[PDB]
Parts: sequence; C-alpha cells; structure tokens
Amino acid sequence: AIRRYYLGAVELSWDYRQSELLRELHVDTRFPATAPGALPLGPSVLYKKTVFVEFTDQLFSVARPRPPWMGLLGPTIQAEVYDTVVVTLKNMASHPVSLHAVGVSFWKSSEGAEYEDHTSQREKEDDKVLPGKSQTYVWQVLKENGPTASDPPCLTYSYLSHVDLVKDLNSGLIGALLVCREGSLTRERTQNLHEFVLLFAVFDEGKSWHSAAQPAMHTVNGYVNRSLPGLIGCHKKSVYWHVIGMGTSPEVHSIFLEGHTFLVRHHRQASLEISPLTFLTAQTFLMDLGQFLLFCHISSHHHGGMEAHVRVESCAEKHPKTWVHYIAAEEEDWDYAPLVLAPDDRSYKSQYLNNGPQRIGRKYKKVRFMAYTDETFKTREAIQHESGILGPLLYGEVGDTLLIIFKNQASRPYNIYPHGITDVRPLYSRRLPKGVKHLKDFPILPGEIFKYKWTVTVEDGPTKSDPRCLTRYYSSFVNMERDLASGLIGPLLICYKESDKRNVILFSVFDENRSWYLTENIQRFLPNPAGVQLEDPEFQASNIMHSINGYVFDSLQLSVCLHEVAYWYILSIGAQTDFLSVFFSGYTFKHKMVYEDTLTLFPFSGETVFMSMENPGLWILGCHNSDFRNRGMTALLKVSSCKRTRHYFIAAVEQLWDYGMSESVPRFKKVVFREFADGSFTQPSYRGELNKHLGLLGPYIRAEVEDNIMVTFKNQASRPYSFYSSLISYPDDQEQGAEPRHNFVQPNETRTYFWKVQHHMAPTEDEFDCKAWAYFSDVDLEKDVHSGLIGPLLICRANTLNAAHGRQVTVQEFALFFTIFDETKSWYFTENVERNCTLKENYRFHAINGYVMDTLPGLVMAQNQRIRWYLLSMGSNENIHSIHFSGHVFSVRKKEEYKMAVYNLYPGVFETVEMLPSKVGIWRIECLIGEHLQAGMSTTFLVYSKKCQTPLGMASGHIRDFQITASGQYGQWAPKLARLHYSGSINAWSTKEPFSWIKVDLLAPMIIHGIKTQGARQKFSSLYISQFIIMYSLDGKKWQTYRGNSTGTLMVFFGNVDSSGIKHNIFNPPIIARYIRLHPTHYSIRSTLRMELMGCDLNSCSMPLGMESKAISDAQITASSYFTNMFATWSPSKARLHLQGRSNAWRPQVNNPKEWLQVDFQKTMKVTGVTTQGVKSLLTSMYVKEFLISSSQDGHQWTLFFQNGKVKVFQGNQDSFTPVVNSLDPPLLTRYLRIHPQSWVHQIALRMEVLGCEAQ
Ligand SMILES: *[C@@H]1O[C@H](CO)[C@@H](O[C@@H]2O[C@H](CO)[C@@H](O[C@@H]3O[C@H](CO[C@H]4O[C@H](CO)[C@@H](O)[C@H](O)[C@@H]4O)[C@@H](O)[C@H](O[C@H]4O[C@H](CO)[C@@H](O)[C@H](O)[C@@H]4O)[C@@H]3O)[C@H](O)[C@H]2NC(C)=O)[C@H](O)[C@H]1NC(C)=O
Ligand SMILES: *[C@@H]1O[C@H](CO)[C@@H](O[C@@H]2O[C@H](CO)[C@@H](O[C@@H]3O[C@H](CO[C@H]4O[C@H](CO)[C@@H](O)[C@H](O)[C@@H]4O)[C@@H](O)[C@H](O[C@H]4O[C@H](CO)[C@@H](O)[C@H](O)[C@@H]4O)[C@@H]3O)[C@H](O)[C@H]2NC(C)=O)[C@H](O)[C@H]1NC(C)=O
Ligand SMILES: *[C@@H]1O[C@H](CO)[C@@H](O[C@@H]2O[C@H](CO)[C@@H](O[C@@H]3O[C@H](CO)[C@@H](O)[C@H](O)[C@@H]3O)[C@H](O)[C@H]2NC(C)=O)[C@H](O)[C@H]1NC(C)=O
Ligand SMILES: [Ca+2]
Ligand SMILES: [Cu+]
Ligand SMILES: [Zn+2]
Repeated sequence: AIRRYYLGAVELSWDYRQSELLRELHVDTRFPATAPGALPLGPSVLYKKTVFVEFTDQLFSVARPRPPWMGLLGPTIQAEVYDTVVVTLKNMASHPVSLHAVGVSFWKSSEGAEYEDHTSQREKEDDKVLPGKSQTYVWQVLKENGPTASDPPCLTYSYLSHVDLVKDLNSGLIGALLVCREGSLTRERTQNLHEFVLLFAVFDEGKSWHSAAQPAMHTVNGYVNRSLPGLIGCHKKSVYWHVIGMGTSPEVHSIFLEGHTFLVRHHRQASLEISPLTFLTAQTFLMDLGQFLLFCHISSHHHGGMEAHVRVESCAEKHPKTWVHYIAAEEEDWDYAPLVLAPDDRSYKSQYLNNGPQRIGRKYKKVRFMAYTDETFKTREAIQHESGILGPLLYGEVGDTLLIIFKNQASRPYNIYPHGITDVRPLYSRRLPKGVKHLKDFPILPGEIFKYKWTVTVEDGPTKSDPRCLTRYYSSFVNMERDLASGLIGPLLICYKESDKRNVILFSVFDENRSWYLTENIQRFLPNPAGVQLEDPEFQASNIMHSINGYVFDSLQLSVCLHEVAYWYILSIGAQTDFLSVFFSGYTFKHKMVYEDTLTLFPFSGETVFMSMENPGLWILGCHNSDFRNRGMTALLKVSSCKRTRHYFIAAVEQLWDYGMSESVPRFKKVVFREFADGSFTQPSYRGELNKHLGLLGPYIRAEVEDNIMVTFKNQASRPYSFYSSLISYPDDQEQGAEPRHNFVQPNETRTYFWKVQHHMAPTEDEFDCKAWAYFSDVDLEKDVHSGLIGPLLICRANTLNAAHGRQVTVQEFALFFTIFDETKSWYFTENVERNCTLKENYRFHAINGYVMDTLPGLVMAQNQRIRWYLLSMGSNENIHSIHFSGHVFSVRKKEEYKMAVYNLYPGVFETVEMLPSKVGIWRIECLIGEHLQAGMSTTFLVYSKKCQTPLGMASGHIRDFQITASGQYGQWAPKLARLHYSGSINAWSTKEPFSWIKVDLLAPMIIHGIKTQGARQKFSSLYISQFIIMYSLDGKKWQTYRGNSTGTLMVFFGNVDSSGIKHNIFNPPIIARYIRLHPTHYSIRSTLRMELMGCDLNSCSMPLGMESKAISDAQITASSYFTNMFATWSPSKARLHLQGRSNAWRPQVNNPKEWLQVDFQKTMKVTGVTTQGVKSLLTSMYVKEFLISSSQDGHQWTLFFQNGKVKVFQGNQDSFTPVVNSLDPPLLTRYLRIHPQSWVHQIALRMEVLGCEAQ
C-alpha cells in the first residue's frame, strides 16, 4: 500500500490535432522539408507545451507508454484508502513546477504550494521545484479522504503544477487522481468499464508559460475537432468516465453524447454541466453499435473544439399507453408583450418592444408547433395561456409510445425530433426514406406528413434518486440554430409508472436576427425596408428577445392558488450560451430532494423542481443574471388563496473598506448589514473571535425550525435598501388581489420582519445540523450587493442550536462568500472620486468575504473537531468560483452524502459542507480558477492542536525581561517581575494608577490558549487583580479587545482572589498575536500581578517529544560512551528531563568535547527546540555549559546546525537543577538528533527533553 510514481515535467511540441507528437519516448525525427517549429507555422502550427509524463524508474531513463486517448493528460495516479502515494517529480522544463494533489492528505512538506504559511524552508522545497532537482512528495489518503457509501467505487480528483496556475494549467500540467475505497483490486468484468479520463480543458496558449494574444483551444484531453483517438467501448456493456474540467477563466461547458444519457451521482443527466475544476464520475451504457459525437453544445461555435468521437464495438465474451398527437409546424404572428404593462421606462423596456426607424419591436412573425385533433389538421386542439409559444406538452411514461403524426405548414422545410428518447424510428418501417443517416436531420416538405414512433424506454427515465418526471424538449433539427430561433420548440416530460402535470417554464433567448423570417418581418414591420443596417448592433440586438415562454418584460403572469402543491418543468433552450441562475421570489423549491433557493441551468438543459405555494403575494420568477432580466426575462407569480422567537436587530450602515492593504491603498465606500444590541440602534454589538471572518458579510442570523424569526431592520445609508431573504413568509393578509410585498426601507425608516420557520426552510434529515441561506438588499439586486449588503441566515435543525449562545457550539462554523466586487457598479462609485487621476480592473476585487490576497482574518479551528462551511457566491456570470481547501476534503450532503475536494460554486447557490481538519498548520483556501486566484481570491486558515498548551517562558525566564512593558510602576515593583512564582520582597508588577496595563511582546506571532495569574503580598495585605480584560495585537498598534467567545462587548475575565492562587483563564477562540496586553479593571488595594502565558507556536510544535514521559523507550537513546561503576549506571536511557533517583542522567565514561548523546526518533520529526538540564549527585553538581547539535536522516551521515554563518553554539545550563529551553529557529527535521557538549562544570551530565512534533 505504498504506490510509487515517477512523474517528470517534460516539454514538447503540440499542435492539438496531430496525435503521436507524443512519441516523446522515441526521437521521431522528421526529415523532408518539415512543416513545424516549436513556436508557430501555418500548415498545422506547433505549440510549446509542458505536460506530466511517467517513467519506469527512480532514474528517469525510460518513459512509460502513454495511451492514444490520454493526450496531454498526466499519468493517472490511483490509491485506495490507507495506502500511501510517494511521487517523485523531476523537473525537466524551462520553468519550475510543483505537484499539488487534490483530495488526498499531505504534510506541508508535500503540499506543492507556496504562500504565507509560516513554514520552514525545508517544508518549502515542495512548493517549487526548479529545473533539474527533484522532490519526492508523499500523499496520505486517510479514511476521511476516501469515498462514502453512495460515492463511485473511485473518486475523480486531479493534481497539477501549482506554481502559476494560469501558466501551469494553460500549458498542460494536470493529471488525474483516483482515490478509491479499499478494493482497487476486484476483478471488474474488464469488458465493460474500459474507463477513460476525460479532461475537458480550455488552453489559453496566449498565456501559458511559453508565449509572449495567440489562441485558446477548447480541447478534450488536448485534442481539438473530433481528433481524439482511442475512445472505444464494448457494446451491450457500460463505460465509465472520470471527468475533469479545466480552464483558467470562467466559461462553462455543456457536454453531450449523441445517442446517450449520463448517470452521475445517481441521476439520468443529458449533458454534463462542467466548468473549470468540476469533477465527476459519470457512467454510460452502450446499446447501439456505432460512432457517436461527444461534444460541447454551447451556441458559440468557438465552443466547438470540445468534440471527440466515441466508437462502440462488439467485443468477445398499468399497461403502457400509446399517446397520439397531431402536430403542425405552422406560421403565426407572435407577440412578445401582449399585456399592457409599459410605463416603467428608464429601464430598457422600450428598446426591445418599440416600432419605428429600425425596430420591428415586439410583433415578430414566427413558426410554432401547434397541436391539432386529427389527421385532417383543419381544427386545433386545446391551446392554453401561460405556455405561450411553446408547442404542445408531450407526456410519456417509461414503456409508453408516442405517435407523433407530423404535418408541416410553413415557408421552409421543418421537422420534429425529441432530445430525450433514444428509440425514435419512423412508424411502420424501421428504415429511413432516402440517403438519410438519421431521422433527426431529415426534413419534411410542402405539407407532407411524416408519422414517427417515439418509444420511451427505461434508460430514458428517472432513477429512483430523481423526480417522478424529468424535463426534456423537442424541436425541428433541419437547422437546430435558426429553427429553434424561428420558434420551433416545445416541452417533453418523461416519467414513471404507478393540475395533473402542471407548469412548463421555458427560458429562451430568441435571436430574431437568425429566424428564417427576419426578412419577412422587416418588410412588414419597418418604416422603410430601405434602412437595412442588419449589423447596426442596436438593431441586431433589438431582436434578441430575452423570453420566458414566449413573453418578455413581465408579460407571462401565471396564477397559482395558495398551498397549491405544484411541479415546475424548467428549460433553457435558446441562443443563450451562459448558464441561467433562476429564482422565484419569496419561494423555496425542492431540487435534488433538498430545498434550495436558486436553480442554475446550463444551455439546452432542463430540470424539475417542486414547491408548495405557501407565500401569498405577487412574486417574480426570473433570472438573477445581472443583465438578462434587465433585457426582458422576467415573469410574475400572483398566488392568492382561492419554541422561541429569535429577534435580531440589524441595520444597513455605510463604511470605508480597503479590501486589504497588506503586501500591495484606496478605500471605498460600501454599505453593509451589522447587528446592533438595542432597538435603540445605538449599541452596535462589535464582533471578533467568533465572527472576525464575517468581513463585508452580515451577521449570522440563526433559527431552529418552528421557532420564529424577527428582524428589525433600520436603514442608515444614503439610498433606500431592503432586507429580503426568500425565507421571509408573509401571511394571507390583504385580500383584494395579489400584492408585491412592499419591502423597501426608506433611509432612517425602520421596518420589521416576522415569520415562522417551516420544515421546508430547514435541513432534510439527510442534510447537516444547520442549513445556510442568504439575504441581501433587493431594491437593485445587482447594484447594492456590489455595494455590500449580504449575509448568512442559518436555519438549524431541531434541538441543535441552543445554550445562551444561540449557536451550535458543538461544531465550529464559518461562512465564506466568494465574489468579485465591481466597485463601478456600487452606488458609492462616484463618491470614489477621492482618488487621483481608463480601465476598471483595479475597481474590481476577487474577494472572499471582502478580503483579497490572503487578507481575511478570523479562521482558527481546533485539531479534531467538525467544521461546517457555508459557501456562497453571488453576481455576474463570471462568478463560477471553484473553492478548494488545500490539504483537506469535505463532505456535501443532499439526500445522500458524497465526499469532495473542490466545490463548484454557482452564483445564487449557498451550499453547506462539513470537514474535519486532519493536519495541524496554516492552510490555504483558493479558487482554482487560475485567473481568480492570482487576482487575490485566496485566504488561509489555522488548525491548532488543543493539546499544544505550554508555558511561553514567562516564569522560566525564557521571556527576557525587556519584552515586558506597562504604564506606571508604583516604584521598584517593575513589570520585569510579573513572572509567575517569583519570590521575595517586591516580587510582582504593581501600579497605583487606576487605568493601567502590562504588555508582553512574544517577539513573533504566536498561539495563546490561556493566562495564569497571581499577585503578591506586601507584609499583611493581599494585592491582586480581581478582574481584567485582554487586548492583543499583531503589528503593535492594531490592538483589538479579546471579545472571546462572543459573550458581549468584550470578555471580562475574573482575576484572582488573593496573593497565592493562580487563576487560569483560557482563550477559547485562542488568541493569535504577538503582543498581548492585560488591562486591570478591578484590583485589591493595587493592581498587582505575577502571570504566566500558556500558548504555542503557530504550527503547534512546542510540546515535548516524550523524554520525561517515557514515550521514548530507552533503546532510542544512545551515546558514544557512558560512565558506569559498581554503584552507578549513568546510561543514556536516563538522560530524561527531571528523572530522579540514583544515577539519574547521562555521563560519558570520560569528559571530553568529542562525546555525544543521541536520540533516534525512528520517524522524521520536526525538532523546534531542546530543553536541557544538569544534575546534582554525590552532593556535587555537574552540567553542560555550552553545546552544539548535529542532525541526520540515516544515522551514518551528519550535519551541524549552522546559524547566521558559523556553526551555532548553544548556551544552556548554568546550574544542575534549572531546565533551559533553546529553540532551533531554522527548525530541524530529520529522525536523528545528537547533543555535543563542549564546555561543562565539574562533569558532563545531561538531562533533556526535545521540543517539536511529527513530520514527513
Ligand atoms: C478546428 O475547428 C475549425 C475547423 O473546422 C477551425 O476554425 C477556423 O479555422 C480557420 C482557419 O482554418 C480560422 O480562420 C482564420 O483565423 C485567423 C486567426 O484569427 C483567429 O484568432 C482570433 C483570436 O482572438 C479570433 O478572435 C479570430 O476571430 C480568429 O478566429 C484569422 O487571421 C483569419 O482572418 C481572415 O480575415 C481577416 C480579416 O480581413 C484577414 O485579414 C485574414 O487574412 C483572414 O483572411 C481567419 O479568420 C477561423 O478563425 C477558425 N474559427 C474559429 C472559431 O477559431 C479551427 O482552426 C480548427 N483547428 C484548431 C482550432 O486548431
Ligand atoms: C466557547 O467556549 C467553550 C468552552 O469555554 C467552548 O466549548 C467547547 O470547546 C471544545 C471545542 O472548541 C469542546 O470540548 C470538548 O470537545 C472534544 C471533542 O472530542 C469529541 O468530538 C467528536 C466529534 O466528532 C465526538 O464525537 C467525540 O466524542 C470526541 O471525543 C471532547 O473532548 C468533548 O466532547 C464530548 O465529551 C463528552 C463525551 O463524554 C460528551 O458528553 C460531550 O457532549 C462531547 O460529545 C468536549 O466537549 C466542546 O465541544 C465545546 N462545547 C462544550 C464543552 O459545550 C466553545 O466551543 C466556545 N465557543 C465557540 C468556540 O464558539
Ligand atoms: C433620523 O431622522 C431624525 C431627523 O429627522 C434623526 O433622529 C431623530 O431625531 C429626532 C429629533 O427630534 C427624534 O424625534 C423623532 O423623529 C422621528 C423621525 O425619525 C419621528 O418618527 C418621531 O415621532 C420623533 O419625532 C428621534 O428620536 C430621532 N430618531 C430616532 C429613531 O430616535 C436622525 O438624524 C436620522 N437618522 C437616524 C439614523 O435615525
Ligand atoms: Ca509546502
Ligand atoms: Cu473564482
Ligand atoms: Zn465548451
């Protein structure tokens, strides 16, 4: 279970289409006149690429054979749970490369990423491997790394070079990582399976390492235009697909397979919705021999390199209805806005819907699908308002047959064919009319009729885990683009067996600049068909109707009844190209057996959602996408009939905001939600520790289910703003009609919201203890989120949220809002003249919670301790962020529980995930969209061990006098005395000033878990601090009050009751600081203090390695000699800090500076110091005055711990009883440590502990 891999970063030439340039393996030396050149050319081009390649051995002589199909893709690495991977990378390239694995565990020596991690330079070799050199890596695959019960037998992850994502990805450094549960060795029937990693990578050769612009290749495994070789699957079997998206900007890919459906998680999906670091395991099953096009389907034919062939080949060894429809393609005049709702117009509405100089406006002639009653087509079946434009609803359960008698009646040859059903032959015959490869592209003529037999089979239908019905569609296919654009579209449900089937919602941009009838419309509808323009980009874009069903800017109003439990069948077929993030106001539909709140839809995609109309009111169905919705895509919902109360006091207030100064400061006016204490919005409930991380985000508003939520919201701020969530449930008040729920807080006004929390606002029994929902202003959805109004609304479950904290407390919880603020769109944008004197790209910030560039504070988490992450993205389509917890994996839950390593955040979606932190240290949260990352979208978190409490040296004098500092001194009662247990005379700090403080500079950032506190006696009175508060700072003039564990304005700590006693307050969101400062607030007679500071370094390596705690068996301790006589035995074994009794320490058989004491940790350890002691014996005292230190990995090679030049000589031990620490400040690794005493007193005699932690 130690899997060894020998990757190397190799450069090669690549033209993308020519397979077998990968004969690197073999000097394929071309002779004639040659048409290449590792730069460009023309007759085929040839690009500089650096990819991952495998090797036979640890000496990189012979490269592996790589398959036809892998292309650029690195070697796939596989591991079961509990194995260990040990990769050796050898860089053989122009540029440097790292190896950063996703979805396994590693040790920071192995993380292959570099950032401000407080990491020894040895643990930073991994971070960048230079040309030549090597680096072994080692990955862990722990139990929390592996798949769940519901997961595939083997999770699809990846690994890449992580030195310059934009460069590294765009140049070919990306391979597959397969983390399977234990049983990567079961005899799969290796006729099916086959299994093919499917990199869906866009490469921007105009910004790979090699480049300067140039072009950007949408590829599959690095091949363009159907050229990928080798994708063969066996016939009546099934093939798995480990799918990895890649790209260094946004962009999504809607991936299809001509005759086929994908099964993922456990759902029948038609396309694969993928986008930068999306990871899937899809499986498909092959019933039809032949060759089928795998391809991305985005209208933008540029999206049109993602096209590869799959060949499938023989290998070796009650009663179902028949539904009948008479349907006609036939032309009509179509009105996009037949409902008098004009007035609203300082907003676009005019442009798309007016007549004159060069606008058709709103009445375009189109062709539709129209249902008739019989073969005569002289009479129409029942139309129905609300589904306008879209053809007749075509239902069909698994097993049924649909007879689509089709008659044309138009002015071009059309056609009708369903995407969804595999088995669609002609009726009666099984053979096609002419040289017709496929019924799909075969047209229907004059007014001919064709008779089709669509048969719905099982493999078309749902899958237990998805809904009773699933949403498809039909359309003419003689010319998909312009036919659909002319309006040939209609809905097709496909369902399961044992006010009926209800609303169909079609999100459709009809580009009337492509509709066959563009010309016909121009003649009839223009002032002078003379004014041609056609590419006058206003006229052109004036016929790009952003439609819902067939209506726009709110003409589709649709009535439901209060508590009508209604299904919604939802499609995105149009020009479109980008995903849609669809929402209903005030409402919450059920998606994957989970209540969500926005529903993201890729092009040519359809989903079923299901909701109960519990919110009386007028609502808008719509788009959430910024600048659609503006362009018409709206629609209306008109409903109408036919234990605690957790009160939060919240206001929208303005501030300045730099999203982070540090490292490189313009400041920006924003407006944000903050919590206040009183109705009298005057006590602003300042936050810290538990909420420092909130950033630009509103406060956590938390309810359980069935209690009530009450937000009093007061608008400060210049503009009017709103508190909306979509959990906000208005009651069946105000009759007379449906009413748009007011909302809208005018400045200074103070509106109040109250609503009970329904089981449907809360976790399914299969979700986590606590669900997250967003809330924001909605007076201008787009403009005033960018301004800054946004927050998390946790809805906890059952009896989970409790205490007097109103919070889980069982689990550490954080909220992360990823988005790219455009201060050009933020209201206060003109007030941000204040700069000095033409592109905006410095007015945009890629900011987690409003901090950019590892600047977001507040992320500290205990060692082993569940952590729940609410992840939100918002905004423009660009915001498809791909969030990674480096070195960690988490679990997402929707009806079942799946392990993941990168969550693919789509705007408007608010997922909740839980992880446990394996490894202590400082770790990174990225967005692996490389552009986003390098624009700052990153931060870090700290996981600490709760078991690394140690005295920071305050009593022990390790803290030198000069670091203690106060403010007044009484006299001779100096702060250099504040040292716990100090004795005599004057023996503490003391000040007669009321307002005072004492301050300790630890000299570097540290983790503090507590403070032990005394105070002395002066003759017969007792002096002590009975009540203090703690301030801390990171730089030294950035103090913040330790509002520890929220509690109130601040944490007031209880000091002492007397001289003697120690009071051991603890910091339970521990303090990360280097200056801590204690402010006496109540003292007896005099503020007076001896104190000790409990704490730890940042990486939690301060605890002993088990010398005193016999955890280092006497066999691991060994020395060069050891004096023994008859009554003595000063054997190494005994050289343990504080050991007592006879012969209690190590003594070399003779004293000389060549002797040494040695410790074999067995494993590699991170030694960060050495405490060291001497001994009293035979009432004659011996100890080691000076020493130096050697270290080793093998036990036969050695290096002395140099420092600042010339071999460190450590102080250590002036007496035979006092232990003395000696931190190693370029901290040692190695498994071997030797102590070399140089100068002593009477006799060399050593007792010690070693300080550090485990490594490797
Ligand atoms: C995979 O798919 C198809 C094959 O089915 C090919 O797609 C087209 O290939 C042709 C060449 O065979 C391209 O035509 C020429 O492209 C030149 C490069 O400019 C491109 O790059 C920029 C980068 O931003 C694009 O924005 C731009 O639109 C171009 O696509 C042009 O210089 C050529 O311009 C012509 O018109 C100008 C204007 O007067 C003249 O000055 C020129 O001399 C020339 O006559 C020309 O357009 C075509 O662009 C490709 N289409 C697309 C969508 O890229 C792929 O090449 C094929 N193979 C791959 C991808 O490797
Ligand atoms: C405000 O300050 C308080 C204290 O001042 C903090 O409260 C406790 O803080 C820590 C974590 O920050 C917790 O203390 C202990 O947690 C340990 C976790 O180990 C258990 O965790 C797993 C979860 O996977 C359990 O399944 C398993 O039992 C592990 O042992 C344990 O040492 C203790 O947990 C268990 O102890 C007994 C078992 O005999 C049970 O009865 C307990 O209910 C619990 O299951 C121990 O609890 C603790 O979780 C915090 N809460 C407490 C003590 O109520 C706050 O966290 C802090 N507020 C913040 C940070 O917001
Ligand atoms: C809000 O508006 C007022 C100024 O118009 C300022 O606070 C308010 O100051 C007035 C001064 O007398 C106080 O009287 C009250 O005014 C409110 C209008 O907000 C009115 O409804 C009451 O009946 C009463 O006459 C008032 O106490 C005080 N407002 C509050 C809420 O205490 C202030 O400049 C403005 N800004 C904010 C943030 O309140
Ligand atoms: Ca590292
Ligand atoms: Cu991102
Ligand atoms: Zn694409």
